Amino acid sequence: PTFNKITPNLAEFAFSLYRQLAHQSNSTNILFSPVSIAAAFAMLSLGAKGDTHDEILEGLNFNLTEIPEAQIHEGFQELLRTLNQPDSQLQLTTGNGLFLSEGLKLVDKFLEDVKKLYHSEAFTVNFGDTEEAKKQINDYVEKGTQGKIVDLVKELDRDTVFALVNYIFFKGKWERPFEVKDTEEEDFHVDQVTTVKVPMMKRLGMFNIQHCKKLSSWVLLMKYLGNATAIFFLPDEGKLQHLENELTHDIITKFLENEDRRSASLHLPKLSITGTYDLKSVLGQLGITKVFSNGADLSGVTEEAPLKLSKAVHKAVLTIDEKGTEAAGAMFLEAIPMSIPPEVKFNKPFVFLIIEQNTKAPLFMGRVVNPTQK
Repeated sequence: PTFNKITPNLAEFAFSLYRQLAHQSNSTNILFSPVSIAAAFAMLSLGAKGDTHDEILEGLNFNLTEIPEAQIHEGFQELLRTLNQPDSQLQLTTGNGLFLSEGLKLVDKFLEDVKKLYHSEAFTVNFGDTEEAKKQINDYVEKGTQGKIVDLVKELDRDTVFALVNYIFFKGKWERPFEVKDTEEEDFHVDQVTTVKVPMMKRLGMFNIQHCKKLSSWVLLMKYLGNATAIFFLPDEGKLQHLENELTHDIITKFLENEDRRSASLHLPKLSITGTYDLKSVLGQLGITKVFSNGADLSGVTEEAPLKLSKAVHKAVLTIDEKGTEAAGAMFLEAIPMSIPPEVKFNKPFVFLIIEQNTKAPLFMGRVVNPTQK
């Protein structure tokens, strides 16, 4: 359906972002969201029609030619249900939210045209006072954040018609339970002049790694204690640009269709990464330009005042650690130090992306380089 058409597209909109995203910085602990962004910025072309329905959609590798409104919006319609199903396996939650202003004449052409099944939440507080406006927006990303991060804005202007926010978050769980006590604090290397004291987890095992070639790296599909599809990517010798470079969907599709075991001493690192960014640097650079700016009717919610999209701003906060001990939280074989080409220590800057076995789209897409940078 979409897990053959719209998911690959989802693994691409995101990818057609990073291939521009590195031109910004370098040491940048990145983390962007392919899923919870498109499923927060594509829901707009639902109601928002005209030129936007193209621009804020086609850029995402789409082309309303051999792929019409159907299978696309129907994509997420499936994509939300057929991802979100009851299981003692995890949670990878997130939400949107549009806090408008009080005193207009709202309609529905684009607002109620975003209601459908994925009923939005359209409000109208007052943007006169920017003090309770920049808090009344920041705290929605507090209900879902529950404690994560909230400041998706701290500065608001009295020229903002209304904006859009999001709040993706996640607690880490996994099938391969690394030791909770056997954590050898070792050092981490960057380019050449560094010695970063990164937390170091470890446990040996016949783990899911089956080293690739046409990119130059050691993957590691460490499945999580349920349906989360983890994909890492450690290079060969401080040679980073290739494994992250050559990457159309088909690539890891092949890696994901395999059950290979390998005798080795795995050694990965403990950490947490807040990959927050304004949806602009690359959005209105890659393609998504108009809507938010002050040069094209982004009306549809009402029929009274020339509307735009103020500060569309997405979220992100991922954690790495040791959570999953429900009654049978075991590392069964913990006495076999078997190993052919082992000691896959993660004392090197890598890059990854965690898909989803249910829908199969890279919801969290980032890396981990210089820890200390904040």
